[PDB]
Amino acid sequence: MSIPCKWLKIPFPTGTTSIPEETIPSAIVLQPVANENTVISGYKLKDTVSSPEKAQEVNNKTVSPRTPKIIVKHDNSLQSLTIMDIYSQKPIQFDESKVDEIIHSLETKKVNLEKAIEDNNAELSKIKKQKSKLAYLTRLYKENKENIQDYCTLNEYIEAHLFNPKFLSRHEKALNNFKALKSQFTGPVNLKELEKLTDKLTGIKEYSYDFHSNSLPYDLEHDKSFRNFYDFDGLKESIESIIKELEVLNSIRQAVSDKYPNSFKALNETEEHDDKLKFINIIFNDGFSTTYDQQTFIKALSALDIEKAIDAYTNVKNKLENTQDIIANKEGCRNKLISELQTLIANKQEPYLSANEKLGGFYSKRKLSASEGFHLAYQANRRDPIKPEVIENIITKMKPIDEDTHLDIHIRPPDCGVFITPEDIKKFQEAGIKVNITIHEYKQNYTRRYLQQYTHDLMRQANSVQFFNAEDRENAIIAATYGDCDKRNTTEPTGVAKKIREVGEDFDLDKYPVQKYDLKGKSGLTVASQKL
Ligand SMILES: [Cl-]
Repeated sequence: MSIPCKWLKIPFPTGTTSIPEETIPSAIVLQPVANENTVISGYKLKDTVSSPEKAQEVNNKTVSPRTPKIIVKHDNSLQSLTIMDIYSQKPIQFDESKVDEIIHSLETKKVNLEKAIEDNNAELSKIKKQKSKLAYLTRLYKENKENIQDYCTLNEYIEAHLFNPKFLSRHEKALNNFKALKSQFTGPVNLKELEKLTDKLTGIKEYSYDFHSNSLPYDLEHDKSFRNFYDFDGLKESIESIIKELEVLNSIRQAVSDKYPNSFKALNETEEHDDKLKFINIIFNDGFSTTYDQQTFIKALSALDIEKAIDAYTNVKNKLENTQDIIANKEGCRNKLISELQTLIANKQEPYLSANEKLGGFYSKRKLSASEGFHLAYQANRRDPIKPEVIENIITKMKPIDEDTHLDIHIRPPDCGVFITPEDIKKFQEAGIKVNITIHEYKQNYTRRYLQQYTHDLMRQANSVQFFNAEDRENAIIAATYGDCDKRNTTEPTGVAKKIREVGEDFDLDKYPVQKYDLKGKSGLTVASQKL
């Protein structure tokens, strides 16, 4: 059999139908995301006893910045909206009551700050130097009178006092946005409006509220006057407290490595997370039950190279050994600080995940590339929890499976009827089916090389690959041999010469990495007539 691209002609989470009708919402959003559009989708409760926890879990697993997810109740009023911003890249879920909580905290933030404004107005104006005001207001903040810390960050405290106009604008952008979001929960769910606002919450079009720390974002690059007033010492402290946690966990790993030399090998050759955890708990109970805190023990054994983590966090703390260099941006000091912090916040794997609790989520704004936006939606589709049932149905309608059942899958991203993933292919292979990928286009995606990476993902997992065009095949083979879809990023001399000719040897081109594999040995040319 075969899966056609264009020549074409279930299922849903229990209690629901899809939005749009009869789709896999995570699959059908990929063409528009591939063209850089934010697209909402999700599931609908057909009844009123209907429990949303099944759909909500599919929404959590498949949301990305370009693919916000909604649950709609039976009356077609908005039940919950899930988003993911581009800084922390975490599912964020709103029902109407959690939106109210956010509006309320933004309100008590404003009154509790106005209160401290007056309070300090007398003594504050006795201080002439801005810096002395700062050192003073910073002392007050730490003294935490009337629990002001409950309602504002130190940066918010400082700004509201010393740059009150700027602070009031910043504050209003956040509150207006969440007022706007409240509206969307009354009446019928408005799809295109939910989309344009999501862009205003995720950071694609704007970022006015840091979900991670639930506070107002301060931009180390573009908040230029505030740069000298930014809490560099706090940040530097949290990084040092993170580094301390990382040393505890790493010394737990030493203890385990000592008492159970084989188990680090064993634990790290175990595929699934749920199986890794079972083994971690067995090691804990065998010889550390009375020694360590169990939840800390688990974090330590779950972490992926704490050495590398300790290193990356130390690297940022080192940039904080000189505040004035950062204020000055001493040869990229600040560019590098911002870049490395953004990388750390966006790491959702422990130890980073738990360490980043100590840190704010936002440091400077950034544009989401088409490539990254696509890849986050693509990964969400690879995670989709209903995708397994879909593939099962196809496999059922193929049984019996001889020891020579074949499946030919036609690929022309992103415009085919079904969106195939490497997991899909693997499931077929587990069912006894060999999978051939027929590639309709490759070189033509040179302006959107994330679709070329997607194609390598499938060609790598497939049993075999056919091309209609020799230039497609040889360029793909070259990318699978040198490790990047853009020859200008490779060691290949004509590639380097092309870089130098077009952007200069040193320019920092966008990367399209491809894990190297033997494309040549598993592919060939065919002719369309053989498919017809
Ligand atoms: Cl190409």
